[PDB]
Amino acid sequence: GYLVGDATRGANLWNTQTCVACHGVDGERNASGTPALTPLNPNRDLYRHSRDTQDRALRDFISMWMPQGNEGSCTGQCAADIEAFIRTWHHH
Ligand code: HEC
Ligand code: NA
Repeated sequence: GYLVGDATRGANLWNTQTCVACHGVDGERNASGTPALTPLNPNRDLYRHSRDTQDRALRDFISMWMPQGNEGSCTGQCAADIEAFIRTWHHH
């Protein structure tokens, strides 16, 4: 049925699936202290990529659209886990 995302695993996949390169550690900053190349707002109810035709759940946005340039590399449980991780950011 509906996969259950694990935020702790998503914190690791954030790096290994290369999200960190474009979005920094937290959608705001890089480890180096410079601003992220592309911000990521972790608090939208739904996400609509500029090339999409409808709003998506965060995990489905990730499956379809990210990492940009190699979108098929994170789907399914990867996408669920990273969704869960991103939804922890407003507790930062
Ligand atoms: C640079 C090569 C990127 C990599 C690697 C990843 N993302 Fe990305 N992301 C990138 C761009 C240019 C954009 C904008 C897309 C558009 O609408 O044209 C995004 C957007 C996101 C968002 C939405 C952010 C928002 O504030 O609405 C999310 C949630 C997102 N990206 C997630 C994400 C994840 C989980 C990645 C690793 C699997 C990832 N991105 C990689 C550029 C790049
Ligand atoms: Na994907």
